Amino acid sequence: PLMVKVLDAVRGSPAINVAVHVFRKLTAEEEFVEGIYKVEIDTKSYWKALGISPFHEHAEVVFTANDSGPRRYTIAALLSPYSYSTTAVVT
Amino acid sequence: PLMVKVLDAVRGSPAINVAVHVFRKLTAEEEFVEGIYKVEIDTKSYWKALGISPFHEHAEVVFTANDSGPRRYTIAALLSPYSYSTTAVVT
Amino acid sequence: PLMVKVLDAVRGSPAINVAVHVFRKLTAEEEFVEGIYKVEIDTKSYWKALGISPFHEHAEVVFTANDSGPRRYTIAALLSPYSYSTTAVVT
Amino acid sequence: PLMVKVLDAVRGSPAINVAVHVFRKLTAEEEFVEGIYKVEIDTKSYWKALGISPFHEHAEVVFTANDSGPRRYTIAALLSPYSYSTTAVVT
Amino acid sequence: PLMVKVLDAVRGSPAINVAVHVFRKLTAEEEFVEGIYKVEIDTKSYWKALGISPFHEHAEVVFTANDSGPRRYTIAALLSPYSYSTTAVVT
Repeated sequence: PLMVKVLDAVRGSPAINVAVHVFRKLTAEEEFVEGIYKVEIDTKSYWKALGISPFHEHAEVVFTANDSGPRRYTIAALLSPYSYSTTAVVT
Repeated sequence: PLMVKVLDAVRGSPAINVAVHVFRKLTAEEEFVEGIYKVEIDTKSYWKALGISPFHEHAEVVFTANDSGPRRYTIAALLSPYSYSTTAVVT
Repeated sequence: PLMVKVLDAVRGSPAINVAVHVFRKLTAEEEFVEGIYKVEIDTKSYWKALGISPFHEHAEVVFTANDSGPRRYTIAALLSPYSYSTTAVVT
Repeated sequence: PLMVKVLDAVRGSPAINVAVHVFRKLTAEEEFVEGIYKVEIDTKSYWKALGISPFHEHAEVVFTANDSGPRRYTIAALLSPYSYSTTAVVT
Repeated sequence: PLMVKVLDAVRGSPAINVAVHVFRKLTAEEEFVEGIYKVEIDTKSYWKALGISPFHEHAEVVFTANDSGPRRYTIAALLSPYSYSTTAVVT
């Protein structure tokens, strides 16, 4: 038999992030688990998958990508649970 | 038999990040687990998978990528749970 | 029999990062586990997998990549849980 | 029988990073575990896998890569849990 | 029988990094464990695996790689857990 037990006896105030997966057995994607606890911050996709036969003949492409500007990412305890703690963001 | 036991007896206030996986047995992706606890910060994808036969003939491409600008990433305790602690971001 | 026991008796306030995997038995990717606790910071992918027959004939490509600018990555305790500790980011 | 026991008796406040794996038995990737606790900081991939027959004939490529700019990576206790400690980032 | 026991009796506050693996029995990669505790800092990959038949005929390639700029990597206790210690980054 297959028995999976997680956190059966929890008495006092834990701060938990639980992810349990149990198994039993142009772009192709099948039978997967992706990004259970995923945090994407300032992630840029410019040209992902244009198509079949793009810019086939006599293509004059001027691709200019400029990501240069005042951006502030102030994060306290990302993906970090806590208890009996003090988290503060002061500006 | 297959028995997996994780954190059965938890009494007082732990700060935990739990990931349990139990097994039993152009781009192709099958039967995988990806990014259970994944943090991507300032990750850039410019040309991922344009397609089949791109820029096939007489292609004049000027690809210029400039990522150069004022950006501040201030993170306290990323992927780090805590208890009875003090986390502070002061600017 | 296959028995795996992890952290059965936890009494007082640990700060833990748990990853348990139990086994039983152009691009191709199958039957894998990737990035359980993965932190990617300022990771750049310019040309990942353009396609089949790209820039096939008479290609004049000027690829210029410039990643040179004011960026600050201030992280305290990345992938490091703690308890009874003091973490502070002061600017 | 196969018995694996890890951290069965935990009484007081440890700061732990646990990774347990139990076994039982163009690009091809199968049946692997990658990056359980992986931290990538300023890792650059310019041309990973363009495709089949790229720049096949009469290719005039000027590849210029410049990664030269003011970047500060200030990290305290990366992949290092602690307890009863003091971690501080002061600027 | 196969018995593996790790850290069975833990009483007071250790700062530990645990990795336990138990066995039982163009590019090809199969049945491996990679980067359990891996830290990559300023690691550059320019041309990893372009493809089959790249730059096949009459290729005029000017590859220039310049990684020369002001970058500071200030790390305290990378992959080094501690307890009853003081870690400080002061600038």
